[PDB]
Formats: sequence, C-alpha cells, structure tokens
Amino acid sequence: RDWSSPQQPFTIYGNTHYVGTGGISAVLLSSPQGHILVDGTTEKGAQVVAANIRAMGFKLSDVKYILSTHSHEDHAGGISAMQKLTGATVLAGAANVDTLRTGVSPKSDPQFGSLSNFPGSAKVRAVADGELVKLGPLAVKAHATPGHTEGGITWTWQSCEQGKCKDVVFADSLTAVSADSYRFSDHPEVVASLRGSFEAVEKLSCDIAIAAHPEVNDMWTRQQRAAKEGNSAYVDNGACRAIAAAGRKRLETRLASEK
Ligand SMILES: C[C@@H]1[C@H]([C@H](C(=O)O)[C@@H](C)O)N=C(C(=O)O)[C@H]1S[C@@H]1CN[C@H](C(=O)N(C)C)C1
Ligand code: NA
Ligand code: NA
Ligand code: NA
Ligand code: NA
Ligand code: NA
Ligand code: NA
Ligand code: NA
Ligand code: NA
Ligand code: NA
Ligand code: NA
Ligand SMILES: [Zn+2]
Ligand SMILES: [Zn+2]
Repeated sequence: RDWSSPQQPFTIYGNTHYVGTGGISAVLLSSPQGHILVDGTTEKGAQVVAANIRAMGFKLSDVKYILSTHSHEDHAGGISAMQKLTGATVLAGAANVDTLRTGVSPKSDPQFGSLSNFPGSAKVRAVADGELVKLGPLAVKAHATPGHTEGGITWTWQSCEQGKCKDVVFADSLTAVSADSYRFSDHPEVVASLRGSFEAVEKLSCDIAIAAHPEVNDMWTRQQRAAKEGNSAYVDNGACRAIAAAGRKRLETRLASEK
C-alpha cells in the first residue's frame, strides 16, 4: 500500500468508484454525460489511476473535471498527467492554484523545506468555499478545509442506487505536520485554519467518508467487510466526526509538545 501501488478499483456506492492506489485515494464520480475525478495520487500513480478508470468501464476522454484536495506530491503528483490524458479542467482552492501549476509548495506550508516537488498541471482554476461544480447530473460542493495547506478543499456529493441515496465526503487531510524548523505555536493563521476545518468537517452530512489517505477511515478493513456485508460497510455517519477528532488530537498533541 505504497503511494503509487496498484490497487484493483471498486465501486463504493452508486456512481462513486475508488480508482486510487493502494496508499492514496482517488475517486471517479461517473455519469453518462461524463465524469469527475477527485485527486491524482503520485506521478507514477497516475498510470494506476488511468488504468483503473478504464477497468471500471469508463473513457479517460469523458473525465471533465479533476478536483484537488490539496497540493502535495502524494495527492496531486499525478494530476498533471491525468489532466493531459483526459483534457479535464483542474479545480482547487484559491491558495493552492499556484502550487498545482508549478508543482512547488510555498513557504507558508508547514512542511516547506521537507516537501518534494511534483509535475505542474495545466488548466488549473480556483473554486470558493461552498461552490458547486456541475457536470450533467453531477453536483459536487467544495468546502474550504485549510490548515494542512492553505487551499485545501473537502468535496461532497450524493450518490444513489435505485433511488436510495447517501452523502459522500472526500475528506482532505486535516493533519498538523511540519518540517523540523517549524513551530505551529508561532503561526496563528495555520492553527486557526486547522481548527475551523475540524469544526467544518465534523458538521458535514457524512454517510460515507473517503479520506485522502484511505486508512484514515479504515478503507481496507471496510472493503474486507464489504465482501460479506455489501457496501453498507463503507457507511458510517460518524466518520467525518472521527476524522475531525483525530485532526484535533494531532494538533493538540503537537501544541503541547511545543510548550
Ligand atoms: C506526512 C503525511 C503524508 C505525506 C508524507 O508521508 O510525506 C506528506 C507529504 O504530507 N501525508 C499526510 C497527510 O495527512 O495528507 C501526512 S499524515 C497521513 C495520515 N496517515 C498516513 C501515515 O501515517 N502513513 C504511514 C501512510 C499519512
Ligand atoms: Na491498479
Ligand atoms: Na455507476
Ligand atoms: Na492505505
Ligand atoms: Na497538465
Ligand atoms: Na484544493
Ligand atoms: Na499551497
Ligand atoms: Na493553469
Ligand atoms: Na501540515
Ligand atoms: Na453500515
Ligand atoms: Na485527521
Ligand atoms: Zn499533504
Ligand atoms: Zn498526504
């Protein structure tokens, strides 16, 4: 379950399909009028993602949007390649747009000094908090969830099976991690951002959460359960509350260690 590892794709619920690697989530939200891809994994992982979308029966050329959670190599490293293979437009939080274009995270990132650059993407555009991304019958809402990066977005939609619908959340990372030289206690905008994001995420309507690092919401344990119990295994309307609580815990542990 390395970041670039192959992973057989699978449907989580309705038109929501996992197409990521063994280590990094990516989701295809499908329709007859074309598809939305959330995240690209790594540069090497783009070849996995692309094969996975085809394995689920879909054409790359029908992927119209690529939505970015945030602009680090593990989630975004494959976006450029995917953008070239699909022709899609890439959508991201305002403050991450320049990072996706260049593949270089800025000094405001707590991990600056320890991040690896990744390929820059074409066709990157900003979305605002609350904004809807529409494609045919698809409707995906952007929620600003800054802190791990300034432009982090958590994306939400509804998927249905014969009219039984669930609220699905692709949860951006909420983790306070840094370079050795970085003190969170000196950076109030990042701390405030993280706290506001924990609050936003724990309030989301959230039947199925797919975390950017899938194991954050126990994806693989859930998939193993689904073999027997079906896709109810992915459903847990407390999962966004749990991702938020873990984020909060990680930040409070860190602030205490900095005293
Ligand atoms: C530092 C991490 C990782 C990246 C990394 O491993 O370098 C970094 C670029 O940000 N990505 C991260 C993120 O939260 O998006 C964070 S924490 C994440 C949650 N549990 C994962 C883990 O512990 N693994 C060994 C896979 C990593
Ligand atoms: Na694969
Ligand atoms: Na489908
Ligand atoms: Na994993
Ligand atoms: Na590109
Ligand atoms: Na974003
Ligand atoms: Na950024
Ligand atoms: Na661009
Ligand atoms: Na961080
Ligand atoms: Na259930
Ligand atoms: Na978390
Ligand atoms: Zn990251
Ligand atoms: Zn990550």
